[PDB]
Amino acid sequence: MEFQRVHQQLLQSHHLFEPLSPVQLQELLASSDLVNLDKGAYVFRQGEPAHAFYYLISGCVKIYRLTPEGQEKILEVTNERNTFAEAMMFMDTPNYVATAQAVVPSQLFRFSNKAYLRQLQDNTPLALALLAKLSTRLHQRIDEIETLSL
Amino acid sequence: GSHMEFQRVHQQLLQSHHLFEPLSPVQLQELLASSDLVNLDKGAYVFRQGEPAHAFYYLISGCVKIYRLTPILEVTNERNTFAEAMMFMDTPNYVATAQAVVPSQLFRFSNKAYLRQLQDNTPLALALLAKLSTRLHQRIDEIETLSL
Repeated sequence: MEFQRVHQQLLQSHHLFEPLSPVQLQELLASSDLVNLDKGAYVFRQGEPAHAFYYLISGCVKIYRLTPEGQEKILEVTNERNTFAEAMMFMDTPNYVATAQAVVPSQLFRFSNKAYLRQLQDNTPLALALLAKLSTRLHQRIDEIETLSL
Repeated sequence: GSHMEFQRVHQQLLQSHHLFEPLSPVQLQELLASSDLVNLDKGAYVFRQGEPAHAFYYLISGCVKIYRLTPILEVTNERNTFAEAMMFMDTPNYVATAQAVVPSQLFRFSNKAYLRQLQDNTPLALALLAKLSTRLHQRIDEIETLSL
């Protein structure tokens, strides 16, 4: 059962899991899936139901939308020990808006949106942190600021 | 106070709005200790574009028009708040002008005291996250990252 110690250890450094207590982190890991991928394999495809975000244990993932004429528009390249797709929880959209593909053999933790948000419901510090993040992401929207209400 | 005139008078009204309804008795008390009721004449300014942002408002009666300047935003309906978005953007000064266009009555609330309460209120922090979520539900074909 030693593996829980080492995984708590690397995850606790990351800002998405940091404000979580040891107890909450354990519970999040308990509902996660381990995901193994070859180079070229998809983590998820654009238009698929978005129910999970990912921590990249090892490897490298590119994120892009394919256009009507076949070409990739690239969103990001994610390096190991980083998360991706967590923004999906705070979009009013059912489906992944991009595709994520491993560019080398990779290994991930897939965390449920629903399980993470369950922890959030009893972690005010974490809620406030995400509120700060969402807020910076919606202040690069301060050229066409349409309202000062919520 | 002690009678706590202010909260006992105004709590029923405020508790009908989503920004204050989740606040516990004590949290509402602490918010209100730093709140005021303001009567504005036709055409006076609640605040001006470019002015420091230390308060947000609830329009009780009357009419407030909110608009930006040029190199057109919203007519605040009675029973609605405004300027609460200033708490959740990184600029410390107001980004627009609010002017009463008839004799208006408003609540003026301290941003500092409000954010203080938010620090101990997860249901409120969640509800604000859902409100920001609907705003981020812009970036239509304009989404540039899936990270936060």
